[PDB]
Amino acid sequence: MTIFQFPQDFMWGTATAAYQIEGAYQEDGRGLSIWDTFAHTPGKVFNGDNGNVACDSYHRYEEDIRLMKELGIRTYRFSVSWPRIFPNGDGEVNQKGLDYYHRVVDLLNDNGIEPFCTLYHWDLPQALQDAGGWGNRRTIQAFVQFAETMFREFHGKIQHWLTFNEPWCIAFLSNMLGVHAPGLTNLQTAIDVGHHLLVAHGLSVRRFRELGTSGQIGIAPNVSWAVPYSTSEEDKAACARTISLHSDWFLQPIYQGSYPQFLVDWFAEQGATVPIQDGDMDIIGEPIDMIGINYYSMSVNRFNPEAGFLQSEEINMGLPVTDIGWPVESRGLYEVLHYLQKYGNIDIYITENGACINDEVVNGKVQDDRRISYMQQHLVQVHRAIHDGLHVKGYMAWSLLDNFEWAEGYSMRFGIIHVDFRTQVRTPKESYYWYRKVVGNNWLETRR
Amino acid sequence: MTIFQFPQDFMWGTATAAYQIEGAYQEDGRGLSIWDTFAHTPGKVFNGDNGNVACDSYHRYEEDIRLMKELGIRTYRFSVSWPRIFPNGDGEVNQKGLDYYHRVVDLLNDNGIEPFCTLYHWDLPQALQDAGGWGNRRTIQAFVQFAETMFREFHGKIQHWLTFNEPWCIAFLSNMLGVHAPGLTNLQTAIDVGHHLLVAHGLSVRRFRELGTSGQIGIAPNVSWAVPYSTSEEDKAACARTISLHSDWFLQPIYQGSYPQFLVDWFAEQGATVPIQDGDMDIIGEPIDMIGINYYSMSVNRFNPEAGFLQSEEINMGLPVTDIGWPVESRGLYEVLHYLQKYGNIDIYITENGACINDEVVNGKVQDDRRISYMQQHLVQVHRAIHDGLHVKGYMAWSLLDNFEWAEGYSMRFGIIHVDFRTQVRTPKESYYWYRKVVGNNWLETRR
Amino acid sequence: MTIFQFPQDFMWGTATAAYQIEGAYQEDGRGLSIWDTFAHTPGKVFNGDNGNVACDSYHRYEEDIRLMKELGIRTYRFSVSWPRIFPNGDGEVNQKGLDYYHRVVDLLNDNGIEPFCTLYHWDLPQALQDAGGWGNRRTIQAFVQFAETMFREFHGKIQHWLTFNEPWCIAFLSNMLGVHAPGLTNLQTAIDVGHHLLVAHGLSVRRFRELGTSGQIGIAPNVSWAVPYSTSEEDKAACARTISLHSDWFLQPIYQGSYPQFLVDWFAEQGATVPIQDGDMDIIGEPIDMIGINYYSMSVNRFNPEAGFLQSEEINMGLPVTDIGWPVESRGLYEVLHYLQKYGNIDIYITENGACINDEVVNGKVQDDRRISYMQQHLVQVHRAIHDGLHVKGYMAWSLLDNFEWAEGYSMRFGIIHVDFRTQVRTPKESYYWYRKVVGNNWLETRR
Amino acid sequence: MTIFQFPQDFMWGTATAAYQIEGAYQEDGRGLSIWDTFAHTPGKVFNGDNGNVACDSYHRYEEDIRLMKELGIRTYRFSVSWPRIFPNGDGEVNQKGLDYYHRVVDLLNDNGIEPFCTLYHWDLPQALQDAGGWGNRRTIQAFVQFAETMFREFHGKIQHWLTFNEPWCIAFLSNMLGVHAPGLTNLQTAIDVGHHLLVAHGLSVRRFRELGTSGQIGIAPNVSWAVPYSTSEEDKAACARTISLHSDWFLQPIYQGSYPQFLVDWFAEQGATVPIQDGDMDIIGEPIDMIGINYYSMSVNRFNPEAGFLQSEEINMGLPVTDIGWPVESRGLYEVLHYLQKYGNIDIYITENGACINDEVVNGKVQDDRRISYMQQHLVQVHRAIHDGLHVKGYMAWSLLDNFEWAEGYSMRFGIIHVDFRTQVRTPKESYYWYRKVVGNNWLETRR
Ligand SMILES: CCOCCOc1ccc(-c2cn(C[C@@H]3NC[C@@H](O)[C@H]3O)nn2)cc1
Ligand SMILES: CCOCCOc1ccc(-c2cn(C[C@@H]3NC[C@@H](O)[C@H]3O)nn2)cc1
Ligand SMILES: CCOCCOc1ccc(-c2cn(C[C@@H]3NC[C@@H](O)[C@H]3O)nn2)cc1
Ligand SMILES: CCOCCOc1ccc(-c2cn(C[C@@H]3NC[C@@H](O)[C@H]3O)nn2)cc1
Repeated sequence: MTIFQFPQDFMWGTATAAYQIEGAYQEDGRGLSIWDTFAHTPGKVFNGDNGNVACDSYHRYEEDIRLMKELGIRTYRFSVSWPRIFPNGDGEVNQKGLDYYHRVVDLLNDNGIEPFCTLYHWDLPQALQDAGGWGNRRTIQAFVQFAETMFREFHGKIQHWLTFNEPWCIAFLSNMLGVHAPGLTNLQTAIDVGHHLLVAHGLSVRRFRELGTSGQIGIAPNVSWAVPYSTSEEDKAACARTISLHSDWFLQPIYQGSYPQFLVDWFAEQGATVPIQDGDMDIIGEPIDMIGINYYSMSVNRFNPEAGFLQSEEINMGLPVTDIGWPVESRGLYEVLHYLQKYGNIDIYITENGACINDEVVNGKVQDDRRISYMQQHLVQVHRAIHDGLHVKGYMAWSLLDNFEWAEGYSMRFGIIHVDFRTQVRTPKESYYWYRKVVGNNWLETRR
Repeated sequence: MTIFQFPQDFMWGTATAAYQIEGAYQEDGRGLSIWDTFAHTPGKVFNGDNGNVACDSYHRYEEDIRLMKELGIRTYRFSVSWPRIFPNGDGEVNQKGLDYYHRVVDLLNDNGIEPFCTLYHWDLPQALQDAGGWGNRRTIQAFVQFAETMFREFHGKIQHWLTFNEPWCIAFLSNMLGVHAPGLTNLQTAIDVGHHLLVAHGLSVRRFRELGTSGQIGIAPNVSWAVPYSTSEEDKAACARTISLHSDWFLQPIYQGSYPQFLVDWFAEQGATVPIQDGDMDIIGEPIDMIGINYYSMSVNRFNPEAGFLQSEEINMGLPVTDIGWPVESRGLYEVLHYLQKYGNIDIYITENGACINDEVVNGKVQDDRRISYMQQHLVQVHRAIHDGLHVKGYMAWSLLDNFEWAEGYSMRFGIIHVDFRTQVRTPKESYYWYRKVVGNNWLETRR
Repeated sequence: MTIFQFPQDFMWGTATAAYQIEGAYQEDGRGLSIWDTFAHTPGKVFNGDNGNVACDSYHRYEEDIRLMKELGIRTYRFSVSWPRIFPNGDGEVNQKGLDYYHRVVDLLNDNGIEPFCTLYHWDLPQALQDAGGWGNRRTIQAFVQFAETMFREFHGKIQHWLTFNEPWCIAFLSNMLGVHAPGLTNLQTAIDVGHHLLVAHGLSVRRFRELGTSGQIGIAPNVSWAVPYSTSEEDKAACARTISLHSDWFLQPIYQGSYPQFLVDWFAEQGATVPIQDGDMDIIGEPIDMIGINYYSMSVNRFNPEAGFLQSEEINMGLPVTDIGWPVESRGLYEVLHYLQKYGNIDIYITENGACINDEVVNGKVQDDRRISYMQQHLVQVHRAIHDGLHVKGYMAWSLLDNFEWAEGYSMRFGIIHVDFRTQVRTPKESYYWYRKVVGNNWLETRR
Repeated sequence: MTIFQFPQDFMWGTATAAYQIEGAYQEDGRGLSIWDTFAHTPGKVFNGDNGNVACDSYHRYEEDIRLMKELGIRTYRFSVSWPRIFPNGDGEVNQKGLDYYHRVVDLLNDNGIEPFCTLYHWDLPQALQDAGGWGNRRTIQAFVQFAETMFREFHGKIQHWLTFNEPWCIAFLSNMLGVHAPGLTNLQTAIDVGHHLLVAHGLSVRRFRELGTSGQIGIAPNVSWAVPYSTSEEDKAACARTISLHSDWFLQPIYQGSYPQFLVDWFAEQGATVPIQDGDMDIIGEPIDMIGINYYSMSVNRFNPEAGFLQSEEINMGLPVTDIGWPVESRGLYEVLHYLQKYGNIDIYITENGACINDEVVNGKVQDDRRISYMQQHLVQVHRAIHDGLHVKGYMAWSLLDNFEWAEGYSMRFGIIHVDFRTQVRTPKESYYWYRKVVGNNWLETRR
């Protein structure tokens, strides 16, 4: 009914992460990450699921890349298992680790797919976590040597780099709420991890510039959007806190060399402060070429004193929800793209966007109409913002494959391709074929 | 997950219209209305459907009222067939017309249901339409004699009155776009009808005050909400035009004694002007106790020169739609309730809200979960605004019964009770039972 | 997509026959007809079905008439059981016979339904068949006394009369092919019966005029249409023979005081001649106000010497067929209406038209979409001919009720209302509700 | 029930077109056709479908030919992608283009299948369309060099040639109604294209004779049949206009050296004339060995002034329709075969006949009974005309494969073999196996 045409050089993609798809968790000298530890602890992951085999992408990468070529996709966002390159994050490199990523990347380049390399997608080596992990400044040095090895090793092979994925998850979800590895629950150690992340980021960007590594580099925050239930100041502040901790808390330092004062005041009142040393802010402010934003959902939030450390209560507006229980409201993606212009018209990529739709293989196909419906609403909002002159450069569907969805295990399916975890059979879903017509035409026809 | 508690004295209701449910179109001296004429003209109504029998509520009113009592509802909004009281609108009254409404209203009052009486729900007698209908200032005097008869006839029996329902439909849909009776397509005659409506309204309110008739009186505009695709001025103006013609065009005169200048300028440029005579604005500005608003849907609109007389193009955002193809975005009801505060914190009733869900009787019941889902999102927005201190006094579900949906005939089901047009059997839908617990508890819990 | 508007005064109806629906075959002094005898003989009727109970319309006439009123139909075509009025056709009248038809007819007139009375619908009393039946000139006088009694008995109560139904069936199907009662197979006795029919017709029309009985009278031939497979003369002649024996053989005498010479020559060569006495042609030529035509199907026929007594072989064109195996080609009705203009622009009624669709009651209703599809194509052809200025005055659906379909018994359903022969339950089919809107609107819209 | 025996040497076939099945739209130096351009323009083709891969017959031709051999078919009608031989239609030939058609044709001849080569099946090179395409007389020269190359290249390999397929579509559908590539809407440029087509045809036939190329050559018009709703002259003229523009407009010049005067007068009154130069009619009148006729549907048409440029309104006779909404009335094929005898008893081939039936693979088979039913009715009409002594030499089912149905995309299935456009899997439908018994026996038994 309406036609939405995309810019000529718009980067269509699909996204995965090492621990979620790779498997082969003990092969070719791989050391245990914090997620190996976490998935092997009873009660941490639904149904006791772990990434031991996952989608076995370590061996099946040839098949996955063939399905990407047939998709006619332009970029493929993957993540490097740190413990595959530095099993202890010690400085003793694993050449078998590198060899795998060279095979993967070399195939992508031969098939005219541009690699989009996330260095850190939560697989911190357990060796570093034994010594305090991201709460220890020693990890900052460890990450930079990892970042450096990859920059040196895959120079000219990779033109698009992200240091970290979803810092809010790595810091606050992993160390405040205890939902993700390593599953702590302390305001102060989350803030510590958060700050050390940014220093490790800055220094890795610095080395990239010093090495004159090929391409462009950035960070990929998960981005929350909240809207106030009331015209009340207290409800507006609750939304501000929710929005700012996901985006502003990591982006204001990188772009404006400071933390959001109102959140520093909020945390200080809970007896937490940012462990800021001399030259830390200078390092963090090291200019970056683009950001990724991961958008999934938006919410209506009311002030509530008993509603967690941000005193921001999500309200059930009665909206329809994905199989993981997230409401679908595409206009949040439009709102957050406009909100992020406070940092200027930066080059933004949608590095993750997708829906949890648990439809399985019936008569040889997956009839995931609800995933097509989700994607349709969200790609309108991407066009809508490009048309407002915002520099949205690309869109990457989460995910290429049904994968290990962290603490939900294999129970929540985000993939555009169905994966059977008994047989490792790939079945492209209806969404795969619908998307193949949205990337190859480079326009979208909204109709149902 | 979230609980929404309503004010103590909040008015729960259901809504119908005479032509849509009554039937008995030739019985007890009823004269033909413009809708009888329109429904009897081939190509005007889908499948050649007409209101000749409809839900046969003329004879089955006892059954419908029993189903309302079991619903535990507090108000009932109905409309009077003008041509049942004045078959020619000539001043010769029909006692059989009045007797029916006395039987209906007397039952409602005996069952502790408060009647909410809409005088005009598009039933214009054909006798007056032969003379030019609402385009002829003659109808204004005709309507006031009708209004007066009802005021005097049902004084103390009825405490809630609306002069007109959806003026935008009566004027612009009926006389500009030609979709509704009497199906003309002339900018000038629509504006004429629109103006004459307001004069007839003012004078009827005046007589109500002069008669010291029991209760309170108002008008019930259908209310559009549009949001711009772009931050562009042209796109914002297109939305303003769309929003203002539905609400502002009838409400600005009643509340601020003028027409929206920007729409007068817009129309003037198409060679149309308002036939405003001396003291017309004074009549129209006669104070009213409250308004009804009919809300259904919301839209995203772009400026487009070839997109009808308002040059406002609705965009398909890929959102899910009701069976009549309207998208559901409850937050429009919240936005428009805030927008209407430009006339101050007036007493507002939701006189119509509902979804077209065509589920039929299967294993003895209707499984209209999508209607419950719709109602749930919208009743959150009603709570949301009451909580912002807005004087939203009540909510009336459109509709009590599957009825004659005008130009769609019986093909679109809005009812909360299923009606088999073959047998005139009433089957309360799942929505009826869901709604019965919301109005009886006087709170709502969101889930699904 | 296309709208077909009918003339203001167009007569909408349904049609039944006494033996097919009445039942009560021994009640109130009814004498056995030839069909009672035939249905009681093994191998004559499929499954040994008979009209002993049928639809029990003798007792259930009140119910059937109510369903007609709700249909909004204008005419009702029924037939009189001769042996109910004259059990022996001997001149001793049965007052109980008449009383039933007075009850039926009086209800029809009270409900504003115009009776359309067929005197002979194959009910010949067995007493007359013992004496040679229609092959004996004795029956001619017997029929006229019957015709007369009814004319005098129901004067002013009935305004539309047919002497005979489907003469071709009564004569050739019943006495040449042996398919229908009394099931003979002799060219000569068929031609005899055929001739005696016409004399009985002429004399009955004469008495109607002499009695100055109220209304108009005619005959209702079943009408075949055949089209040649080849442009060959022999194939064209085969069609002519097939067409002429159904229509021309009874209509040429009534309208042009002769038999089709080419068929007399054809039969004469098989040693058959018409037993025409002095003044017979004069009697037969008694002017009539209108005809009925019964149309169902059309065919493509080849000359074939071994293809029955008419040497006309029907060819299977692979067309789709009704459940009784007749192909649907509506354009035959248009062709035959034009062909019959050889007798001038006479007043024609479609006294029978319908399809055999054996859909049963499923989830409280009959989904006989193929019957609606059939009726739709045929009512276009009725409009098409009226638009060519042909005097087609009415249309009567065969049948109101699933009935006793002669030699097929209850296995072929032609009814527009379902009848459960187990329980005598009436269930209006989808066709009933579809037809109800065509006759009430008095226009038709083609779709599906 | 009836047996229809075909002549001994009757040519059974199946038909495809290059753009509809080939795919490989950029491979081995292929230049863009006007259909590549048209399919890549948003809003031109349903669902944004294009022939980029189609059935991938460029690579899968071996499989398709094996399925033809198992069918026991005698002829295979295919079309040559002009832009595969002359990517710019410039005169620089592509040897890789020729090599493909030599591989295809050589396989057909080895398998005893007779190639039936359509030179032009709408794939005009975009290079020529940039310069005005068929509206430019330069294209005439371009086509003749193409025609010539193929004649020289495949002499003795191919014995059956068609210059153009469906001229009415190429001219009027493509350039008057704008439905097909290149999607113009101008009476005059359609007539231009139409005339230039005929000159290009004549000159190509001339070269064929001069080259003494092996076999016989013709043209394949799509053939409409219309029948008047009324006996009125104006309704008869409307049909004449509809019939003549499809057939007579291209056939009267080839066979009688003139255009239908009544259509020249009709067009002249709309300010259009045929751009006829000296020797044009002489060229067009170059004798031809046979025609193809493409028959699908016939219609009932009424005169209507507002019903397009021919003022001929199709009426919905309520007949059943194929999934693409065309009514099935086989007797049109019989009527048009008789009508075409105005050019004498020419050798006619049914080069296209088929139904759109969208049945998909269920339990390993396609249950396309409606396609068998369609084919059955139409093959009776082919026998019927052969039996009238008409020189109908052959029948080619449209289509071998589900293909790219132009502006309907992949949504409308005409194939006798099912194709999955995700996996390129061929599944012979029930129609394939039914037809295999109609070609191999060389008789047909009409029964259902
Ligand atoms: C008690 C309530 O519970 C609180 C848990 O709160 C969350 C919030 C958000 C998430 C979340 C998961 N994803 C998908 C992944 N994105 C990064 C990529 O690697 C995907 O695999 N995004 N957000 C999970 C849990
Ligand atoms: C060709 C497309 O052009 C635009 C169609 O134009 C409209 C606009 C609006 C409506 C419409 C119908 N309703 C529901 C009733 N409200 C009053 C009450 O009695 C309900 O029965 N609201 N709006 C229909 C048609
Ligand atoms: C062995 C095959 O040999 C040929 C069969 O021969 C026929 C011919 C025609 C019919 C036939 C049945 N009807 C319907 C009734 N019309 C009158 C009305 O009362 C309906 O109940 N019409 N024609 C049956 C059998
Ligand atoms: C607004 C109403 O719309 C007007 C569109 O009018 C038509 C008419 C006719 C056709 C048509 C398509 N075919 C099948 C192909 N035959 C040639 C072969 O290559 C097949 O692929 N035949 N006729 C399409 C569209």
